[PDB]
Amino acid sequence: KSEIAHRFKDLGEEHFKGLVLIAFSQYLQQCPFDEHVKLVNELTEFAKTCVADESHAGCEKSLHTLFGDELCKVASLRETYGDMADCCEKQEPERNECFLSHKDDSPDLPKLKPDPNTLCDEFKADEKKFWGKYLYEIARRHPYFYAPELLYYANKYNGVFQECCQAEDKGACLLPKIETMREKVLASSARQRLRCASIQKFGERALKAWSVARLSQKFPKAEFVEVTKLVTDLTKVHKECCHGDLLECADDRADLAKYICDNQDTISSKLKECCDKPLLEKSHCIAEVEKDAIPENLPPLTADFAEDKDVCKNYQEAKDAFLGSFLYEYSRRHPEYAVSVLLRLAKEYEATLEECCAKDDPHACYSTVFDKLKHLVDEPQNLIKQNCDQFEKLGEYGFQNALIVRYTRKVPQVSTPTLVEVSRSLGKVGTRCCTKPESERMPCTEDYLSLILNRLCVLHEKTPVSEKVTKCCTESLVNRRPCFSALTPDETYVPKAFDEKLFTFHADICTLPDTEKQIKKQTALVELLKHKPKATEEQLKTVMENFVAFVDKCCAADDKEACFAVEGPKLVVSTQTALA
Amino acid sequence: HKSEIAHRFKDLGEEHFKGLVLIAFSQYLQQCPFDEHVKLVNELTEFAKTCVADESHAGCEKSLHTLFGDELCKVASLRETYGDMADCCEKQEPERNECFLSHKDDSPDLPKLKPDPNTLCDEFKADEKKFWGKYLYEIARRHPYFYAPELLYYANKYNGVFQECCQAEDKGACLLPKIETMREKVLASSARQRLRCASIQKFGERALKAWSVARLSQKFPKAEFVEVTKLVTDLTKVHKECCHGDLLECADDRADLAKYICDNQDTISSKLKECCDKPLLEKSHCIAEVEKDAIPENLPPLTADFAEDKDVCKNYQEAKDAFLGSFLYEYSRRHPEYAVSVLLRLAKEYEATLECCADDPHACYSTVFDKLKHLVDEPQNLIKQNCDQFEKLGEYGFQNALIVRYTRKVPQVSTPTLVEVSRSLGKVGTRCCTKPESERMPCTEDYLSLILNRLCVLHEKTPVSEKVTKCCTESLVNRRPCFSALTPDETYVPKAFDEKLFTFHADICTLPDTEKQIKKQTALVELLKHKPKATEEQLKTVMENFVAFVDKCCDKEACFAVEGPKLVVSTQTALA
Ligand SMILES: C[C@@H](C(=O)O)c1cccc(C(=O)c2ccccc2)c1
Ligand SMILES: C[C@@H](C(=O)O)c1cccc(C(=O)c2ccccc2)c1
Ligand SMILES: [Ca+2]
Ligand SMILES: [Ca+2]
Ligand SMILES: [Ca+2]
Ligand SMILES: [Ca+2]
Repeated sequence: KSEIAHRFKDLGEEHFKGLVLIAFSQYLQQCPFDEHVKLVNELTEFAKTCVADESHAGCEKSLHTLFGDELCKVASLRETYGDMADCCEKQEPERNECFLSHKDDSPDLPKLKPDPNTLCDEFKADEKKFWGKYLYEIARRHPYFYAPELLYYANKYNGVFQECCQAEDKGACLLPKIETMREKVLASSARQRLRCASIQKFGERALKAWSVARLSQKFPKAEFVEVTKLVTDLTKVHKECCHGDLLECADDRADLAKYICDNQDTISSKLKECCDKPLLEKSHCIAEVEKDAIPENLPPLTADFAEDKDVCKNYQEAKDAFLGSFLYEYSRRHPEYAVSVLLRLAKEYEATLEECCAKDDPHACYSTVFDKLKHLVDEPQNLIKQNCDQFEKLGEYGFQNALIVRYTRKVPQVSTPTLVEVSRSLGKVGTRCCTKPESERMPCTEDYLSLILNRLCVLHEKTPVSEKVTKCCTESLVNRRPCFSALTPDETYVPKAFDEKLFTFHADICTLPDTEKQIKKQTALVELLKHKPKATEEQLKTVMENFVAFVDKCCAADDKEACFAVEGPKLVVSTQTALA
Repeated sequence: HKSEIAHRFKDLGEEHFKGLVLIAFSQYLQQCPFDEHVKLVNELTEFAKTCVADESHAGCEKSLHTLFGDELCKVASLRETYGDMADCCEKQEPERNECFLSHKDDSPDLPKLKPDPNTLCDEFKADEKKFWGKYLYEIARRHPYFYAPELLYYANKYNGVFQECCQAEDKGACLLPKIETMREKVLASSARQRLRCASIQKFGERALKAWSVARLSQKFPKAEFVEVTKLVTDLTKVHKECCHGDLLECADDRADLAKYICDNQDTISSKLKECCDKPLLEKSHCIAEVEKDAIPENLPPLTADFAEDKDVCKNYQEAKDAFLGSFLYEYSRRHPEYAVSVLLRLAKEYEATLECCADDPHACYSTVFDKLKHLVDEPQNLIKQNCDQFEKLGEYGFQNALIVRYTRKVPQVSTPTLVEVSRSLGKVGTRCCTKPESERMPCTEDYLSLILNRLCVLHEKTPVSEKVTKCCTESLVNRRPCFSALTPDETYVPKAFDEKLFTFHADICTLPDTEKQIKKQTALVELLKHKPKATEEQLKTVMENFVAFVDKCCDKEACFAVEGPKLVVSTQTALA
């Protein structure tokens, strides 16, 4: 009768406290760590009270009710967060959707530069708080981070500091490990955000479809009804995470991990290795598991979904069940496809049935449906065949630079900091993907774009300025990459007026770290194309060069500032000659 | 009435009271977080209020050290953070406080602070006072001997720069110049107070007293010696109290002195009226840096009263310090141009000379006045050679020259001290050498005593060189000559070669400009430790070849990676 007692019992105090802490850090992103801790314990103490006495006053409230009551006691709330304190005026579930809406997906908080020595002492100073501070720093930065998975990563973090803090040159031991891990974490955020976006913007069934695709690939051996059960459970888990119900999300995720291990036979043979780890490690392992072998001799899809005479009758009888079935069959025997394409394929199959089952001889129309699809599979490979195999010549950094011009021309109205962050990430696919077996590029890249493109839609949808982008993001989820790739620059676009401040540079530029410097450098490329929408392709190879030669002189010459002072106006006036 | 904490709370009013208390904690517990110290200021501030209501309430009669220290001893994280410092709680006052003082870090190795005008302007308008307190905290924790009342004043100026400049468009361009100039005034100010503190601690009260007789007699040459004696004792008490952590009383006593001074401008100075009409902190600041009043018209020659006279040794033996002060009084009022360091040096000899009045005293001590003014003319050459030295090389080149000279003198000294010191010396070139040549000698004499003190104070903790200890401990007045006299000593056995010292990374390119120099000057230091007898011409070849390294590389990882080992072996061939 007490949701909070139940969750404290099911998860135990340590995890309970971490999740609860993750919750605050994700709602109240600009609040300080020591405060949120203050808020975690009393809620923990309170939870202890209702497990002792479950009929005590208030332990029968929902966790949203109880958690939200805490947020609404935050002294600095309207002062720190403003309009968010309006949320406190509402009733559940409205209060919580209001709070959710104020989650900053671009909290513009300070990048964490880790000094191995100053960190390792804190680690040994206090382990558990070290772990907590980790949960906090990542969650505030990714307000939709998959919670139980964040706990897993905090654990992994300590072990890296646990086992690399007894060294001489710690720093040489650490940085590589923590750089690799934070890459995994970035990805993990991007995925969960996509799962969140599908639900909010395309409804539950969009995410179900996605889950069907993923699981049917990994467990091609399992029966469709088995796969369905995993889908609803897993969807509920994500629906819960994406709504802030972290304790319930975590608890349910654990319950799902068990069911899966308890039923390996009907599901997969590659499970035997995961289902023998501790809970967090187990679930991560299950999520990353290798796909099982496809079953032996199976009827072609054409049989049950095209040639058969009763498809419209079967489809009309239970549309979603029937479509899920199609997605099941298609995916289990095609691990090579990206789940993104599979959805694209099923979305198509649905539209034709809608069309054809309405015509006079519906079977005449649909019999050919596998002729339209078998093309949708071919469309993507080419768009992989011109680029990563474009990519080798330019290399990565060059490639990103190639992309900024292309996308900026596509959608110039987009905020610069967005184009930069995005454009960078698209280029990073090559190092990410195109090194892979040429066979598995397509799932990898189509799967990464769906992540990067989502990031774009989520940044844009708040401060919306470009209709083409709204169109591509909003129209469909499966077709976002096609909608965006299909984009062309509009001669309607009126070029951005010149602002010296954009093209002016200071000694700070040299005193920058290597990467951020690129962004500060890449930002300017962005501004030019906004300024000169119809610029050409080779002067850029010269205009950047005078620039790369510019920064070197100044970073070289003695008076670190003076060159910038006199050199700087020169490049603009030269490059402003070359503007035509 | 019988409660010191009531007494100070009434005398200063709550706002100064709270800042000063925060300064104290911030100076004792330098590595503790700002909000923690805040919690401690209030608890003590509420308690303080209780004793003004009821002065007979329990504990209101305890000393401030009892009360402040009892608070230091409730900190849960004290031994974990500070180690032996938690031993201090086991002691009784006054031993507990002398123990806490001993753990004050003069080199707290805290993060250099880069102010981002947006982030700061956000904080400032957000909350004025916590912004104000946070300044007090960051400065105090970095200078645990900072002159407290003066620190409050600077907090005020900090906020005023933010009342302005933040209501602006390009905030950063309005701000950065202002906070940067002030950051110099504060740094200087710290070095001074660190000096006044060290004089007392290591040379006693009268040492601090002699300076003051000089400093004040210059400023108020109109005042009679007795008035000055009155000011001197008052002011010495002020600094003794600050230097001992007795901040509330320091502030309270300083104010009272500022008041007294305004009430007697007539008997003291004509240049006071512009100060004596400001708010309290500003007033005190202004009085301190006020312009020297004009010397009165025609007064007796010095030779007259201190030599030709028949009772010079006998009057002297009757009251040594008083008579010696009179000398310091009289000599100083008529030499506004001289450096206080020089006047003490002069007084120090005259004392050394006075110690000859021991068969026919009148005969020996008649020639003393030609000996002194030799001491004034002595310094002048090392100012031309250094200022002409500096003029040629520029600052940065000059600092590098200094780094080499001193690394030669005292190789055992820690690398970071040598670097920190030489730099500040080089800035003397820019600080003084620009002035009209007539007045170059005093200004240069004045900053050195500050910088040289900073060396003794850093070394005095982890003492590794017999040479500096001798000079730091010998005398306060003669520290400047002492150091000049030492020459690199063949006793020194060169430091074994360590590649870790001379390897370079891409960070060297990405550094702010200031650290950039420090990493190189650091590298330069370590070389002379390795090769003491390198020559005055090879090094510029090593530096020429060296700056001819970063230019190529500044890969980014691979060249440094191979270039660096190449340069190491180059400098290692031509090293002889
Ligand atoms: C999104 C991620 C997850 O939310 O964990 C995922 C992806 C693919 C398969 C599974 C899965 O089957 C699973 C179920 C229970 C616990 C762990 C993994 C999970
Ligand atoms: C050390 C500094 C100071 O302690 O402020 C200083 C220098 C010179 C003169 C005075 C002074 O006479 C004074 C007295 C009362 C309040 C303010 C200044 C003070
Ligand atoms: Ca933002
Ligand atoms: Ca429920
Ligand atoms: Ca130190
Ligand atoms: Ca006292």
